[PDB]
Amino acid sequence: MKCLSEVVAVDPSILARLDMQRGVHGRLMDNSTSVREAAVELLGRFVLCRPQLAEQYYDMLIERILDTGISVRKRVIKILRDICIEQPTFPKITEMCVKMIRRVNDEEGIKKLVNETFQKLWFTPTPHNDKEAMTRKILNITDVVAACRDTGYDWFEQLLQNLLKSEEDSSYKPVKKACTQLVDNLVEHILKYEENSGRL
DNA sequence: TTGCAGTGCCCACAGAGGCCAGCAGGGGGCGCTAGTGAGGTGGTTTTTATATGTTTTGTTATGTATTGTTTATTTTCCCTTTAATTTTAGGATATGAAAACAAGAAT
Repeated sequence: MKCLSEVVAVDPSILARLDMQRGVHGRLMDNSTSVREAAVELLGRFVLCRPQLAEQYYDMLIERILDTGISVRKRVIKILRDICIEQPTFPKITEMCVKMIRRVNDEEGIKKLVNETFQKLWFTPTPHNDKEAMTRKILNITDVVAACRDTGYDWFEQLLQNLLKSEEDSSYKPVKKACTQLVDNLVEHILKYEENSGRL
């Protein structure tokens, strides 16, 4: 599977033949970890090389996040982090962005890699320029916390405490400054909201 | 001839005015000199100015140290597979302790 995953990574225009489709699906639901990470790595390489036409299989991809393994979840986090970082405006990002913070407390290693993943993804210093990037960053955060209400809020604040404890010394306080750089901007958003109540 | 009334003449002493030396008035022209005043020349220094030597400043080139870069050998996190290692009966041992027997002792 790993080798033929490299093969289809070279040539994405083969992932239509039905018997290999049955085989890769069976290895997704095979009773072993290593085949599962090989198959999800195949699908993730297909997704990164071909952003389109894989969203029909995105439901299987997003249900492979929870696999009771160790490296399978690291691999699927890498896949979804690269999906998030390379194509914005995908219609099911924020719902996606919910599910892995639900797994931040699961293991110590996942806790780490997710923490710096989102810290590079969201909580960067962002100097005084490029207002629109900060703007739809704020928009994405609001969509995440809005989709957060049905299940529960404790996971994301636990993530916040994970970032808080991670910098026990000064270390320039990179998120911390950015933290206040967020909140007044949200106040600024409120300052420009002025009138839609779901976003409020 | 005389007395009286009136005239002539001579002198003389002031009386008068020209003559004269003496003397004082105003201004003309020269003999000579003390004392500045100014102008010109020479000396001195001095002051500006000019040129030379030394040093200071500015520019250039080389070497060392610092930061960055793709390797590159750790290294370390994560699998599937054994190699001790542990736990649970199951049988056998042992060492004890009553139990029975045999041996003094008494009645």
